[PDB]
Amino acid sequence: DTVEGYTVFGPPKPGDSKAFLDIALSIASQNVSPTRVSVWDIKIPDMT
Repeated sequence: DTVEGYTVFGPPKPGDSKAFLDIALSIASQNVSPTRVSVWDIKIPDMT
């Protein structure tokens, strides 16, 4: 430890949210985001 073990970096403090990264990565799922109709194609409703 005296040579190899010791490092300046320490464990994260509470509220760091680094502690929740790699729990973030497990949940991480890619999004499809399917193609939508263009706003130009959509006809704006009439309220008269």
